[PDB]
Amino acid sequence: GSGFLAAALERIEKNFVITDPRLPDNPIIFASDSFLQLTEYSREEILGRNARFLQGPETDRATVRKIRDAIDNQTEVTVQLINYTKSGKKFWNLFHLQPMRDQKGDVQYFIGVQLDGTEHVRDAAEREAVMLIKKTAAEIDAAAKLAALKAAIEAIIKRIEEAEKNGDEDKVKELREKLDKLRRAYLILALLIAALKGQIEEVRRLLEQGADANGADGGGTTPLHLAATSGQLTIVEILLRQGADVNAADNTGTTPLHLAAYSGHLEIVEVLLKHGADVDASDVFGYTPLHLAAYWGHLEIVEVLLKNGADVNAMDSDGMTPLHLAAKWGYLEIVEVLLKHGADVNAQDKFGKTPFDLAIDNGNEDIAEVLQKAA
Ligand SMILES: Cc1cc2nc3c(=O)[nH]c(=O)nc-3n(C[C@H](O)[C@H](O)[C@H](O)COP(=O)(O)O)c2cc1C
Ligand SMILES: [Mg+2]
Repeated sequence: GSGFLAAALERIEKNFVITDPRLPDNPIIFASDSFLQLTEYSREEILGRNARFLQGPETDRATVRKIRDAIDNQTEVTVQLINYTKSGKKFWNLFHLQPMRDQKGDVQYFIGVQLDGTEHVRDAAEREAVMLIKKTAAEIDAAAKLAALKAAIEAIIKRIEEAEKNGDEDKVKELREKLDKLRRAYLILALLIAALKGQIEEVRRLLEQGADANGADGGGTTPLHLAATSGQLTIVEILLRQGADVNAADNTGTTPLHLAAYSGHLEIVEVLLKHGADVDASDVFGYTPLHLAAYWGHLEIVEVLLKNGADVNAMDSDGMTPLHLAAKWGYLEIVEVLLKHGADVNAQDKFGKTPFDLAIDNGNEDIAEVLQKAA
């Protein structure tokens, strides 16, 4: 167990567990009440155990290895697998692993969100749920991050009272300069969470009280990046009125407009471009918002992005255009709309591949046909 996490994450009420990778076998150190309900095991029967108890016979051993690979490689993963309750009642798990990292970027804990379904969901319904569990794990991370900052404040306030009572002014002078940075950072994260959760009055209040509208976490995330990812037009507009940088880039070169194209929030994209967003801004991998629109199945956003200056033949780090990503993931309607707006069918990726090659390689037999016909 762990009393620190217990306090911060007690209000979430979604199925999730936190595990300690520093202890043998990554045991569960916190389990939500919703998880406890879903699985039927008590908190005592769960804590200190590796979460593989939920596994059973109809559980795809190949999908389980995808999770071992993600834990081992310390990356996030979203999979769908059959899980079993304490009783033996089978149920579908849309599972999301997310490493909890510190400011130096090192893993501290693992977050595991579970979304119970009666059947293996697919296509737009899978994408709708995957976006939602990703947003849940993002909030569990921020809830712990804020709780950690609150704790540091109460701790230095405690040290301040002792040093004041000890006479020692040199210590108080020195402690107050550290507190003045914890307070500084607390409001930066308070505003980052307010945009993420869509709390319009919290956003106005913090900015009204002095919060920097461009204050970013250690990773480069500004409130405008989180408001864009969430689908909060009002907060976006409030942040842009209060002079926020519409072309801000995080440690990964991602701009609010990349996150708006990835999340499928059409209205936000239009407002960001209406305020000076670079339609051809490229992240560390070379993806422009057009590449993110194409890979994620956002039909509507591509038509708007191209109308503002998007290069329909943009090359990511592996020489792939939007016309490539459309055919690899088998989104039929997307390849048609992309090719319509003059996209190169004979475009050379790193392996010299063209849309048709990545369509026959991935089994998409309809797509590969509306490529040799549509050429
Ligand atoms: C935070 C966290 C939550 C987990 N939740 C589940 C879960 O809901 N269901 C499941 O079957 N495995 C879950 N796992 C994965 C397993 O614990 C384990 O990593 C997996 O079975 C692969 O490793 P193994 O082959 O040693 O079992 C979770 C792991 C972590 C890190
Ligand atoms: Mg494990």
